[PDB]
Amino acid sequence: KIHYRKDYKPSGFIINNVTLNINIHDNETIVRSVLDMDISKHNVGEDLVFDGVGLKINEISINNKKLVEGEEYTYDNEFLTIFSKFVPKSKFAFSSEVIIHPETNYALTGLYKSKNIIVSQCEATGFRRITFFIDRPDMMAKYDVTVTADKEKYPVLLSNGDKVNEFEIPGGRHGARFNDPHLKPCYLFAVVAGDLKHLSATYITKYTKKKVELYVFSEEKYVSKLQWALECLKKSMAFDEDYFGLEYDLSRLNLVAVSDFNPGAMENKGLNIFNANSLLASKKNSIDFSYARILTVVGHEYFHNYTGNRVTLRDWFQLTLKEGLTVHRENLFSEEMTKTVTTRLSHVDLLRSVQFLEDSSPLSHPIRPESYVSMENFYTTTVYDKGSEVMRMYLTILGEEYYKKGFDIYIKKNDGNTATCEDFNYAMEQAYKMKKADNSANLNQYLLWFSQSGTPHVSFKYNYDAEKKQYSIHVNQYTKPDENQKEKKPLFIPISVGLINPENGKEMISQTTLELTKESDTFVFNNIAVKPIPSLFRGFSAPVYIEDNLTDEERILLLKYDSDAFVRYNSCTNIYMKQILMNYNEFLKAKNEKLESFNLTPVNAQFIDAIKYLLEDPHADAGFKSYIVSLPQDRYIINFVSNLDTDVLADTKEYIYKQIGDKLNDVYYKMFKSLEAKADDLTYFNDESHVDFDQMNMRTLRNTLLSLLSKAQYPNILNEIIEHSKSPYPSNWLTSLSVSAYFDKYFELYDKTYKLSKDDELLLQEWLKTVSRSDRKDIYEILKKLENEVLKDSKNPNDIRAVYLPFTNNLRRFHDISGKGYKLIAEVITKTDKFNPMVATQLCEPFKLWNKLDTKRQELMLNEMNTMLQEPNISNNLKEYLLRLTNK
Ligand SMILES: NC(=[NH2+])NCCC[C@H](N)C(=O)O
Ligand SMILES: [Mg+2]
Ligand SMILES: [Zn+2]
Repeated sequence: KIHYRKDYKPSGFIINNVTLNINIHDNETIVRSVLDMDISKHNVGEDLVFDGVGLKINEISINNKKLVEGEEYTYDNEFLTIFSKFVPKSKFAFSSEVIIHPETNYALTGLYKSKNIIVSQCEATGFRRITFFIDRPDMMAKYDVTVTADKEKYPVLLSNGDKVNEFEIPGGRHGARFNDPHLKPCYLFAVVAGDLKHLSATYITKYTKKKVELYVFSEEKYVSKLQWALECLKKSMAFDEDYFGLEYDLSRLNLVAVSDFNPGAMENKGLNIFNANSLLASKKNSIDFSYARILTVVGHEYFHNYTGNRVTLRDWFQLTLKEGLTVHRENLFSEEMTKTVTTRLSHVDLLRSVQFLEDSSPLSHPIRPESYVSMENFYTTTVYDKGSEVMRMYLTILGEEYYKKGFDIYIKKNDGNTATCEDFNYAMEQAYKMKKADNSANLNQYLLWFSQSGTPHVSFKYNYDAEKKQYSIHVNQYTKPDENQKEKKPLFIPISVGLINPENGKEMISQTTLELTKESDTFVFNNIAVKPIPSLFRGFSAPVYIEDNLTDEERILLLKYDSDAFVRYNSCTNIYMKQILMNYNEFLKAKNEKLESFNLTPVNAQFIDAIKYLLEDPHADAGFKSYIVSLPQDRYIINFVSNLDTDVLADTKEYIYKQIGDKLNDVYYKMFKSLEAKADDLTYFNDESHVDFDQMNMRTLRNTLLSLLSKAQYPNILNEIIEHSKSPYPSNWLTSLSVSAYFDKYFELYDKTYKLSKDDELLLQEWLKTVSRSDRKDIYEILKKLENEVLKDSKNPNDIRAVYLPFTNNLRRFHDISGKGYKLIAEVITKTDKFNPMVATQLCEPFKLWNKLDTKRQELMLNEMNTMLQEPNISNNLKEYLLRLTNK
């Protein structure tokens, strides 16, 4: 059954209070539930229908009167229908006792066992797997939750909000009772039972001076990995205070790491639950990236407390309202915390590769979809990441002071309520009127960012009149029609711009934002003393394809002299893309025409010089440098190529890297050696409260250079690889594994890094990813080895994703023209779907680009997807996904 956005209608029922008793035993969990309910003003005498999936009914009652199956109710394992003539016409209690089995719940939705922890995950529709409910986010209620369990196995019992009681129960059990005073949707319900250890701290809110207890929890083995998360939480709270004026609203906030988790984390009120890989780190047992990830995910979940929890969703179509906005808030936070331009660049990199691919695929949707079958399929980079760019554009358009004003209005007006995207636009519109000093100004056109799918293309033409000192920028926008809209409309696109004097490299104007609201416009600048080079979409100011129509000479000048990190990075990207497209077509023609000989265009020599120039500048960001010596992502490139022959693209990238290395490899080696002391310095190695993001960037750079030098078989590089493997930083010694792929020492380092990894669950998963990603001719045999020796029969999403996903990025081998990469992943998807549909769909990622490949590869991918579609008992989740991806 399809849900349509336009069909939204309030429930004919109200649920005011939920009182739960959750009694956990080894071989069953019993859930007793009383809902204090009422008839809404929208009620039209309908049956009372509860969602309830996979529940075993012991009893149901209305008002102390037992209801009888086949007489008063029916239940079909998805819906409990109570016939209207038995439903009261005023306030009443509904109560039920059901049996569930977390110990056999491998889908990790509802209540499940993760190792030795019992934990819930209810977003989006998991609560119906715990007990009967009207399981939709506009049914808000207050929760009174008792959990009971064996004391010895489950000494720590948690649910949302204030703990009001703990008590002994005969038989060696105990119970804990919680009251959450805040109205919430059921998706924000959580419970946890485990032998948990913690770190804690106290935080005093900035304005009202509330004392808040902060606890972070994990299994005993990993308690020493909790400290950075606790520091990140404090940073998050301070930031929401300082930037947004927002204070936490409960006496206690708990974060809990679990080993088996589908998402990254979950913002349950007062009880945030994390994938361990996004909560736990230590410097001896985690890669550098873990520290940024944890800062990101802790901040994200914390910021949900307002954007998601205190203001929640009217319906699931509004998902981007909490996810887009929360990602945006986390981006501001992370950028402020890390103080490196690579934070913003990394987000742009992900948008323009993964999200752009999505937006040009058959899966393309607007950030607010018009329909769904399974909401699970819309936790997408479109909803999260394009969402965040749409939320960011408000700040770009309004500026900080007015943005904060509009956000305040949003919070003030909707606090304690459900909300829609229109509510957020309305608030921003008020700030807009205030800023334009004009009560007739409006953001009606802005709404198109929510409803219209596809990436806009913004293109540029220029005129300089030297006599008048007058510069003109003519801008055009175009969105390609697709299955969502036959006719696309012009968006409100803010374009942040500067102008660079190419003669001296200086800024010629104060940075300004051009507001393009039409299909095209011409913006004219007076008193421009020399012909400038434009610096366009600074900070990446809108989520668009940029066609700068600049020469490579001009891009090089921007790369060298522009102040904006994005424009420099993008100028580099465009130079690479021109070269890739040229060399790709040259190889392609030679192949197609079976030429005995042909020419390749060399890489621009002034560009190579500019790379040298930047690398040798010790004041330039090391993270930025690592971007400039790397070609654009395959998934970014594919947006510019029809009928992509992956082997030809692989040859193209190889040729380009070789041409650059022939000039730069000695410089690369020099830098690798000179960066070492600063990069690998052990300051803070024992301090999980301090992270030097600049130093981490230096390590990234060194590892990037080592990778380039290894691929090139630079003289005696193996010696440096071996030495690198003895570093205390896992980022280094895991790099040494993957760069050794090109040498006979690979399996030696394979074994060594395994032994270093095998005793830490999360580090082992990093090791798995490193092997999966290894550039090996025998990679298929290696995957089999991983299957038989390490992964075996694991149902842990982290393990499965670690083994297979990174491999699918192997341009040469995953896309083997035999189709054996496709067949391998399809088999895994089908196997996984039998116990965890959510993860099965995630594993489909590689197929998203099927219709962009050459005809043979298209056919092979299509064959595998149609095969998956034919599997008996295929989940709704996977079926919906694959039917959409294959155009029906
Ligand atoms: N169906 C899902 N994938 N749910 C994941 C929920 C993640 C959580 N709402 C967050 O983004 O912080
Ligand atoms: Mg069941
Ligand atoms: Zn979120």
